[PDB]
Formats: sequence, C-alpha cells, structure tokens
Amino acid sequence: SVYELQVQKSVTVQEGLCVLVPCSFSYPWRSWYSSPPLYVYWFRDGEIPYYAEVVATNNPDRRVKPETQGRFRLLGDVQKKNCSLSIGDARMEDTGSYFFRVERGRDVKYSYQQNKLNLEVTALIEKPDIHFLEPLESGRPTRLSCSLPGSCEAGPPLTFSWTGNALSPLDPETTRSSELTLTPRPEDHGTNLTCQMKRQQVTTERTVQLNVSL
Repeated sequence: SVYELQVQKSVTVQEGLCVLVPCSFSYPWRSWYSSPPLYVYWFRDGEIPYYAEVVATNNPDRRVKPETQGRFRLLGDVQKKNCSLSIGDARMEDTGSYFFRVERGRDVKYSYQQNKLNLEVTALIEKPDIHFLEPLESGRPTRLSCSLPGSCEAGPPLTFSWTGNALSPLDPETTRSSELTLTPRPEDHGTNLTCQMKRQQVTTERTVQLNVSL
C-alpha cells in the first residue's frame, strides 16, 4: 500500500530520562495546486482519533493529553516524511502501545495499525557525571560540573545538590547549582564528594573520592 511507516516496533527508556524514536511515513497524495495542511498525530493504543487527545501532534487545534504535554514532541519536518517522536522525561506511566496517523484534505485519513510502537519505561539506574579538568590541586579553585547522560530539558528542570565534608567550608547556597567551583584543603584529600539530581522521587547520585595533591 502507499500507506507505510518507518519505525522500530519496540523501545525503552529509563524513567526520568529521554529517548528519541526516529520515524518516517509515506502516504498517497494527489499533488497539484491543491495544498491543504498535513496533520499527523500519535495516539495511545485503543483510542479513537475523532474523540481522543493526542499524545503528540502538529495540529494546533487538537488538545494534548495533559500527561504528555511537553514530554512527547514531534521532531523535524513533516513535509519531509518526519514523524520522529522525541519522548522526554520518561515516566513509568508512559509504558504502552502507540499508533501514528495522518490527515490531509478530506480523503487522506489513516492510522497505521500495522506499525505500532511499544514504550517500556524501566527504573532509573543511570547515575550523574561529575567532571573536572583533573587538576585536584590544593589551594587552587577548580570547576566541577555534574550532569545526567541522556537527559532532555523537556520536563521540569533537574535539581542539583552536592554533598561531602569537602562542602562544609562553603556556602550551603551555591551547593544547588549544576556546576560547582571549589578550593580544596588538605582535609578534603580522600574525602567523598557527591552529586544528587532530581526532577522537581528518584535516586541518582554519583560519589567520587577526592585526590587533592601538593
């Protein structure tokens, strides 16, 4: 059939993180002057287009499930066969089946029930990433940045909070910034530094053992 969709049938993301489902679609047109808007939609399996809220869509009229507003986002150009569903801030609840649909003019209307998707939202194991130039020299200010791999800025901003006896010397105020500059002491050497990240209730932290020197 001229109706065909390109996209892996099953997928998985760690809760709180975000995956990227590349997708592509074709549909019989009937080109010539006539150029009505092309609307596509992602729906949860089981729902009826006519009365369902989109999981994601480019139709500025169709309501979007409050649940997914901001997290499921269609990428690229649709005029260019692109139906890539960028899933963000995976939530256990998102686990499920999903179908795609196109609508153009009065006669092009179809839900690809042959090529469904399967989102599996597994628990979060990933731990942040503490990163510093590797100087680790006493009496010298260095900058550490903490980040969670494979994370989008789709959902509510992530929160940072460092920990370790090496922190007590500074202001409990600037211990909440993603990045943290520090000036180590002999005491700090061999101490545990930690970074915890939340999404505005997960457990993600990376503790590193300091190697201050000279």
